[PDB]
Amino acid sequence: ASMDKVFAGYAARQAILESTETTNPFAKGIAWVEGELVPLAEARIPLLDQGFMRSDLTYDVPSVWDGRFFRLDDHITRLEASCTKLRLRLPLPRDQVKQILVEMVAKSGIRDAHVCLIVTRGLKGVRGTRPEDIVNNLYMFVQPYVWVMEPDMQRVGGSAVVARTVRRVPPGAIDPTVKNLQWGDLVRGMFEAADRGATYPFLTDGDAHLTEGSGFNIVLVKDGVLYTPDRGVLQGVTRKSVINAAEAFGIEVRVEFVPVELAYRCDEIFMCTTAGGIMPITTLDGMPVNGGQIGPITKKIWDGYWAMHYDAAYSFEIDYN
Amino acid sequence: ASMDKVFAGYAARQAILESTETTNPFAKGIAWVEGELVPLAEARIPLLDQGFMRSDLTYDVPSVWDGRFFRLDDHITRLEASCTKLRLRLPLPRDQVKQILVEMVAKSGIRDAHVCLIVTRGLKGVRGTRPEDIVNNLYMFVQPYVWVMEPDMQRVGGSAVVARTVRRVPPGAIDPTVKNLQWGDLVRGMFEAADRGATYPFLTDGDAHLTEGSGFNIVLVKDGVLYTPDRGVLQGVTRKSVINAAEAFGIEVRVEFVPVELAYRCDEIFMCTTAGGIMPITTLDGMPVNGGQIGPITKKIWDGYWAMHYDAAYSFEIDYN
Ligand SMILES: Cc1ncc(COP(=O)(O)O)c(C=O)c1O
Ligand SMILES: Cc1ncc(COP(=O)(O)O)c(C=O)c1O
Repeated sequence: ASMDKVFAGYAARQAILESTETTNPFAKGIAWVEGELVPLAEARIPLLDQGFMRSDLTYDVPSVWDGRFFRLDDHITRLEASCTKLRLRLPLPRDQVKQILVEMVAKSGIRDAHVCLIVTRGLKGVRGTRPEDIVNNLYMFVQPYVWVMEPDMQRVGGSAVVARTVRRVPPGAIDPTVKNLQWGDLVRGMFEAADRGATYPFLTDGDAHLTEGSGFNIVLVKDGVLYTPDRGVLQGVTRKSVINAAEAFGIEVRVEFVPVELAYRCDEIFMCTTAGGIMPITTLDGMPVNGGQIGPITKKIWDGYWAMHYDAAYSFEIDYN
Repeated sequence: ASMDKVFAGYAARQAILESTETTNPFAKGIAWVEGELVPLAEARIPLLDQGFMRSDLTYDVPSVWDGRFFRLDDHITRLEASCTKLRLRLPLPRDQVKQILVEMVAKSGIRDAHVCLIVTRGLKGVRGTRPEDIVNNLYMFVQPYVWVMEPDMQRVGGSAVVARTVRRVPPGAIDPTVKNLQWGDLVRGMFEAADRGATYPFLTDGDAHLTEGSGFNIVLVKDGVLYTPDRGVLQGVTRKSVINAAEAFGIEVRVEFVPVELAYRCDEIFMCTTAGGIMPITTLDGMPVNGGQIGPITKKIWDGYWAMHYDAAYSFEIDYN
């Protein structure tokens, strides 16, 4: 049980960061706009950027934990794959982007962070001018680590519903493997969950199978096997990490079509995402999940995920001086 | 045939406007941000606005022609309806908003313009925040009139394809009656049309029926009757004007499910939108539409639409002094 150790470390680092605020203007976050570094709350973008006027963009969000970047290359590679699918190009060389990110994290002093990169079409749409001519825009920022499930809730588990008033945008309309900020269905899902007295929405494909939630992938546990949707979802880096850990532990993972009915007969449920890690679900549609306690396989995955944050194969330490 | 006089009047007013670009800092557009007026190219918004970070917003675009606002009340009413659907509230009273828009157009000096109003959730998302704490943001701007089809192309008609690599987002994922900037499918359709040697994409509902395109509604003409999709599309104010004109002329309009097959067997096709008006389509999937000339019913609708811009029931004159 690593929860106590992981969360006590975070609480201690948070107190040190809070002490810095009156002396460090970047302690609450730092942004890169047009090559200049500014405090996050002061960052501004042009109103006419097509990332605002058509959400014509992609983004990605690696993280820093205890001063160690977690799987940064995997996130940059995914960002480049998303850009390719949208006919965008990352505006700076990949090695230069990584040094800028490390430099931003060091200036902020933040040890537990989310690091967001956004690539937009730019100030003009393609139809007026030839594509090579158009100029894509890049925005980057570092912020204190964000929780889809707060630490004290991970100790108990959260409540979820299978959404009935909304379903996930299908891949032949918007490709969910392209990480994006067009959250119309996901925001509807969050309002529905609150209306029904629960915290998290699980969205279907509108054809009796599960996809993904408002900012996380979904994993079901049944008879010692993990199940998680293949089509219709982001290929999450936390999900990839869950697969690495399960394979090291000898637990089978099936990435395939997951019927909605399995969610009502399984042994454990958890969500996974970079903004929070491994997040247990213990009631679904108001009913306890197999008794309502956090399950043994969820616990083993939770411990294994956080151990990977100190493994040289998945992380590297930032020099803050 | 009013095309000659409508287009020649626009050309004359445009020549006057462009002559003033070095003396009038607002001749290329004016924006309202946090109560301050600025040139449109200088307008900036906070990077953390949820209208950018989640496209959590709705927008509406009323127009000014020849110094006359067209159907402004209808646009404001639609924007209020979209806000109610998204649980957003317009920040200022409607009468105040109309007064600001008139002041901005008068300051700009622009006779022909598109006026854009955007309402966003705000700096913070609802979760973890007081409902009182949440504060919706308002952005407004006036820009020179935008043409989805330029005047010279309207004289001959444009080229369209029925999209095969993308379909429209369905209403149970994102409600298309809520005017929005989540254009992922619409942008895919624009790239597909260009790849196929055409300009305009017509998107299906992914169930063998037509919806709308990348910024316009779709109207088919067959045996003296107009057909236009009911479900899955924005309820356009130009489409409403088309219906008014058809009824005055004794032409039947059916607002209903429109099978994809009718597009290959109809007598005329046109698109309609506030950014351009009535836009004929004379090539579809590389084939002439019924001989390839602009049809007679399209021509009557074209003339009737522009005549409404001088009818006091649908328009009012702006005081530029
Ligand atoms: C829609 C969606 N699905 C899944 C995820 C989880 O992806 P990752 O583990 O790479 O953060 C996210 C993360 O933000 C997300 O927004
Ligand atoms: C998606 C979409 N459909 C239809 C329309 C036409 O609506 P209106 O005639 O009200 O401008 C627009 C206009 O911008 C649009 O963006």
